[PDB]
Amino acid sequence: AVPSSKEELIKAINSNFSLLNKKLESITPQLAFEPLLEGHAKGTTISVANLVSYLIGWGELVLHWHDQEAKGKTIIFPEEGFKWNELGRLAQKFYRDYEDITEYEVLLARLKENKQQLVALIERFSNDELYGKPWYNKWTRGRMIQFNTASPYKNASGRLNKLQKCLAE
Repeated sequence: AVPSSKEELIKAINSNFSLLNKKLESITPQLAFEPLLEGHAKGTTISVANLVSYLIGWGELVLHWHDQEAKGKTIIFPEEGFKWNELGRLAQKFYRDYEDITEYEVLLARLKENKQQLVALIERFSNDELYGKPWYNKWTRGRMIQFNTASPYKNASGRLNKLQKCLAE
């Protein structure tokens, strides 16, 4: 099973995020910018800071989809200039988009503020708007939000777990 209602979506976001944030807070800032993790496509090595940038980029993109929609613009999925089979390259874009935020603590604050903006976004829609009808092809709005919030938060926690093993060896 996967979240199937507004209430379960919000729970899954808060929960996955709280576990991720605990792990992120435990990383020494002076190590957060070094290439130490496997990336989002074959043969890359990324930093913790890159991983957080990835999450913020996906969250800002979900907000961007909603902004385009609010303004009556046609949404290009996943993003203008990218196909769905090019999500590895989109990851690269997100790393570069936040590569200026060089203080680890400002990076974490940005991620938190993004998560809160996404929770506030979901809160504006009814359970029926989110889960009772298609939004992108057969996918509901809720599912499309989930895929790019709660799911990458959990995936990132798993990646951090592997790292934290090494840093105790």
